[PDB]
Amino acid sequence: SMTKTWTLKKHFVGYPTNSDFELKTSELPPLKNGEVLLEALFLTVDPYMRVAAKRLKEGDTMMGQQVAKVVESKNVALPKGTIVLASPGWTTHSISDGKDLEKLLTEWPDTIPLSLALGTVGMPGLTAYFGLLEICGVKGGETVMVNAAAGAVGSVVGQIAKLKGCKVVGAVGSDEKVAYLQKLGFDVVFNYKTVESLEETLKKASPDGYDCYFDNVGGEFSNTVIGQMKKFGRIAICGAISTYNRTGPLPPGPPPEIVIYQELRMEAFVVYRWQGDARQKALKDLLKWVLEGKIQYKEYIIEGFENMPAAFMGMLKGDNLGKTIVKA
Amino acid sequence: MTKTWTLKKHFVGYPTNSDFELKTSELPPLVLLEALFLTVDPYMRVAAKRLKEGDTMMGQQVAKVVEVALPKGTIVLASPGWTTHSISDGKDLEKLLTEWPDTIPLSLALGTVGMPGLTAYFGLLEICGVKGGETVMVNAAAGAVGSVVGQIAKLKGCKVVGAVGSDEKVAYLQKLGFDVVFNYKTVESLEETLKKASPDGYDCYFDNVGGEFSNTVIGQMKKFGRIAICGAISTYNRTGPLPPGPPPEIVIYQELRMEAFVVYRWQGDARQKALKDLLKWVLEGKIQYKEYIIEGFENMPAAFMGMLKGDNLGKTIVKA
Ligand SMILES: [Cl-]
Ligand SMILES: [Cl-]
Ligand SMILES: [Cl-]
Repeated sequence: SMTKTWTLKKHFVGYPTNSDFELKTSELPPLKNGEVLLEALFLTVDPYMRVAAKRLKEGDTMMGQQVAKVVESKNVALPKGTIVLASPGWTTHSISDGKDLEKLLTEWPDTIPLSLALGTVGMPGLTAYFGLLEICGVKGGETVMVNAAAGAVGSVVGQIAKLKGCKVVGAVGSDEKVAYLQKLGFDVVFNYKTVESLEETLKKASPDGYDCYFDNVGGEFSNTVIGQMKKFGRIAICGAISTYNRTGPLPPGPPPEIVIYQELRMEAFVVYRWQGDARQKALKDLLKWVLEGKIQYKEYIIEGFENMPAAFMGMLKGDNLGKTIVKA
Repeated sequence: MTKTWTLKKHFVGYPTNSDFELKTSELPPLVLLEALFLTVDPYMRVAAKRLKEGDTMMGQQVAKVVEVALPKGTIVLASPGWTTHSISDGKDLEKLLTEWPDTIPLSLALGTVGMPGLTAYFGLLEICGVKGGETVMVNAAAGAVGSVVGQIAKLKGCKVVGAVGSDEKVAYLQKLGFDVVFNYKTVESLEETLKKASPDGYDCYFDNVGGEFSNTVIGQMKKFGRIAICGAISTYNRTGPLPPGPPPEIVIYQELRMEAFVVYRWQGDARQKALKDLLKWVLEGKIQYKEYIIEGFENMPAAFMGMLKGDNLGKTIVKA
């Protein structure tokens, strides 16, 4: 057997470039009893990988999740053809003993793409689900500010908020994303790169301020939003993508006087905090909302394992509309 | 007649004497309140920016009536600003605790058994949510709030690491029983000092200072660590832009919870019970108090500036 794997040739300086990755071919050992050989069907690239890569040794495999098919099996629980979620990194083939896999929902229908298990009905959707419903604690009727609102996480945040009865103000990085989310029904959507002044745009979008802030971006953008949070406003700190590729010092922080006077609550979280029955129920809620049309999905499918570095870099620069997925 | 301190000129950096102006005024006929003790507090540096030039500096005081619910001689807490005399209709006053003993200074109603002590109580017990066994980082630890925070933490069963601005404050807090105390102005490296003070990190952070100091503390917070954002004094008297924010990757990876608060959020039975607790702990010796008494209403600006620069040990109080 053989496998193709993407490794970190060099730690990223600023945004990644092609020279930071190295494609290597490896010979897999044969199966031992209780193991299976997994062939990747869909592999995800996600913003967190820019940060997690700093913990790698140079030469290590890039981390990441994938939907995979069993092609050979010495384990009866996983017959040839079983579909699983695995995280062996950017690799076409891998060997697993079975304890590091997750079977898809038993109720998974064939009317929606399998790749949604890496998106709206997978890790990004769960991040939106718990970030908004638990960390932000929306009950209905709130005004919610979400940035990267067309990304894998933000798009789910806005649509869950809408089905809960919230007003949604979304910030995105391109006109095409603005038009898409406006057609979905978000109350206000704008391109942060082209606004004449961010402060006036946010003020007009909600004169009374914002109850909740789902933050994927960080940086100066968040300083402006903090200046328009209502008293006791809740901020879910999910990501800081505007800073991940920074080469210089971080931008100034928010004005402390505003944070204190408004008594803001700001909590950071990672989706893996929730496991067991909480995680499983969130997945079923996301599945039902998708099947009812309450949550639309959009994917940017890229063909070819060899193009995975390009998919990752394009995703970081915001060039793709929809969850970026690499189809092997 | 009455004496009043006004904001002659908005502060640039730390205040100076020329930024204040003492004015004499004639009070109208009617209760008349004469100030015995007036407090100066860090929050005034920030609140002063909202003032118009010529306005009275804001502040609280203990006062006694000099001229029916308020007979001549009643002691009250009032906030007419930096003024020796003021007129009140009675609805903006608070009678002291009915059980207030005469064995402790009246001026403690502006301190450990007053607004600063309540800030420590709710910031640590509710916002930080200490239950016992936590390692708590507190800065400005010898100030009115911080000193109460550390002593409440100790009586709750916490380890306390305190940062102060002078060697005299280090010795005082060590005598109070803080596990670790250091002078941030003279430490070779804040990161190394905090790391040895608690190799395992910090469960809670009572933050009165902000700025780069807090960025370093955030890098040593444990997972699910709780931060109570009480003040940002290092940024109050600042020239130039605010310092960079904390590293987002650390905040997210450690899933930190950071909530800001102001003491006035709690009223009614919560506030009364907190006052009752603070007084009881003082009478039991679990919370020691210390005051820096400055004689003369004319010296109130000097008391405020010295307090901001960390020159005063104990709650800064101006006795008229
Ligand atoms: Cl976006
Ligand atoms: Cl994506
Ligand atoms: Cl101090």
